[PDB]
Order: sequence, then structure tokens, then C-alpha cells
Amino acid sequence: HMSICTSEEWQGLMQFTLPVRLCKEIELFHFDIGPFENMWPGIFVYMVHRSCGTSCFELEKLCRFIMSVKKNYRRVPYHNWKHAVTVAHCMYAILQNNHTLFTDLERKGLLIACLCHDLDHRGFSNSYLQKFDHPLAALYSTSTMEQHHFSQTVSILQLEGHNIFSTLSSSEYEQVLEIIRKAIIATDLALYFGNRKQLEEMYQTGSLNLNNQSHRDRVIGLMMTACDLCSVTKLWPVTKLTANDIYAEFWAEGDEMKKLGIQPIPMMDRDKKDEVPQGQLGFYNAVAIPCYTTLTQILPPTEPLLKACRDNLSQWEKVIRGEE
Ligand SMILES: Cc1cc(C)n2nc(CC(=O)N3c4nc5ccccc5n4C[C@@H]3C)nc2n1
Ligand SMILES: [Mg+2]
Ligand SMILES: [Zn+2]
Repeated sequence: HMSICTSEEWQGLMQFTLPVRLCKEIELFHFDIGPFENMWPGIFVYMVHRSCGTSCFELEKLCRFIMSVKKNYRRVPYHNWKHAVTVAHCMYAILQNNHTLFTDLERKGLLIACLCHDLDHRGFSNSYLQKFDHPLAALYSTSTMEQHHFSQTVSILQLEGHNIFSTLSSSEYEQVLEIIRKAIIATDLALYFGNRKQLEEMYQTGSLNLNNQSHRDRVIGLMMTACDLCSVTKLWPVTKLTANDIYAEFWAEGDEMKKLGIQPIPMMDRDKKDEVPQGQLGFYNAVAIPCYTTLTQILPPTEPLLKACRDNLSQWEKVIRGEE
């Protein structure tokens, strides 16, 4: 039930080289993958190679892997291929700027997990599938989509000629898969609030210890979250755009509820469009800013994300006060 790429696709990938002019910009946090759709898979490989060295993975098995992932993203307005790459990029920037805080095994795991984190998203929220009464919530009933996303990854990983991790030891294999699982589950926004509070705590009392694996997992998790929301960290006109994308889904979900004579929350109601800027404000203020603030504290080199967030915040304020 997994979908595979054709030899044409993956072989195309292998032959791609990145234009020299992007080499610089790719290293920047606010870098936008938007205007380079064909290059997306190629851009992932590049990031893999630079982070983890050129022969970290048998290039052949890697390219098949990436194109198959692509094919299992659906054609929805936001939780799509583009999202997966954008998020994976953001993690690349994070890893790059903290290069020795993490292991080869973490960096392989995390870029992979990012690319895989929303695999086979249907544009329906966790709340929806549970609240009426999908076969998926009938299988995992906390963090529904996220457990599916991980299962999907594993399925793709177990496909013929696709196993990029094959040449690890079986102990290392079972570790990276662990890393990944925790990383993906962490993107359930429900878990983030608990997780950031815990971190907030540990940092403030100076009991945060990157040698303690449990702490490691929470710092990783926060990263995953930071990466997931990173649209808010692009330059205003990019962010503005990405917003319409996230809303299109929300309102498609809202519509599907209205069809069962159920009133959607205002966020998912396209008849409540003018409330949007305000909603951003709220989201930036209760979610985004706290996310990046805590990340910047733990990982000072990730400060530019926070800075870009704040700039977008005040653009939303300017929109509300009516100056855009
Ligand atoms: C990446 C990402 C992920 C998520 C879940 N959101 N959610 C938001 C917006 C949001 O949370 N709000 C929001 N917008 C609204 C728009 C209209 C009406 C009510 C609205 N409300 C209520 C609430 C304050 N922006 C996000 N961006
Ligand atoms: Mg998700
Ligand atoms: Zn996501």
C-alpha cells in the first residue's frame, strides 16, 4: 500500500547538481525553498551530503528513498511535499549551526524524520479524525497522524532497495529508528506545550543536561517543533503566502464539518476570514514566540529564527492596526 518511485525519477535525482548561487543562501535560516520546486529533492540530498558527508548513504539507495517519500505526500494545500522539505531545511540550518552538539546518528535520523514527519497527511487534523470517527483514530488514539506518519516511514524504509540504514549495526539501526519515532511524535503540537514548559524549567534552574538522554529527547523535540512552524520565520511576503496555505486546509476541514451540520471553530471557518490576522497574533504569541524563545536560550546559534519570528509578529500587528 506504499507508493514507489520509478527508476527515471531516482536516476534523475542522482545527476542533479545545485546551482552555485544557492550554496550560500541555503545556509541561511530564512532561506525560502519556494521558487525552486524541481530542485527540492536535489536540495535535500545536498543538505544530507553537507551535514553527514558525501558517502554517509549509498547515493543510489538514498535517491530512491527521497523520491518514494515524495510520492507518498498528498496534493493538499499545506501538509505537502513542500512542507516536508521546508521543515527538513530548517533542521539542516539548526544542525549546521550547532555542529558538535549532536551525533552522526542524530543528524541522519533528524533530517530523515523531518522529511518524513507529515507523510501521507490528508489535511485533516488529529481532532477531526478522532471527533468523527475515522478508521485511523480507531488504531492510534493519541497523536493519531503522527503514529501513522512514523509507520509510513518504516514501511518505506522496508521497501525493496530503499533501506538507507541497512549498513548500520543492528544496535545503531534500532537507535536511529528510535530517534526518528520520538522526533515525529514530537510534531504533534499537543505535546509541545508540556515539552517547552519542562525545558523552560530545566534551563532556568540549570538542571538541563544534554548527556541525559531524556533531556536530549526534549531538546530534539523542541527542535522538531521549531522546524515544523518555521514558515513564521521566513521573510514577510513568503510568510504571508504560507498563511493562505495553512488556512486553505483549515477551511477545507471546516467545510467538511459544515456538511455534517456541525459548526467549525472560527479558525476553520472561511466565513470568519477577517479574524485571520488576529489569529496569527494569538498563535505567534501563545505558540511561536515561546517555541523560538526557549530554543534560542538552549541553542543560542538559533537566535535568527526568533528574530525573524518577531519581525513577522509586528507585520501582523501592522495588519491589524490597518497598515498593510
Ligand atoms: C503553523 C500553524 C499551526 C497552527 C495550528 N496555526 N494556527 C494558527 C492560527 C491560530 O492558532 N488561531 C487562529 N487563526 C484564526 C483565523 C481565523 C479565526 C480564528 C483563528 N484562530 C484561533 C487561533 C488563535 N496559525 C497557525 N500556524
Ligand atoms: Mg504533523
Ligand atoms: Zn508538520
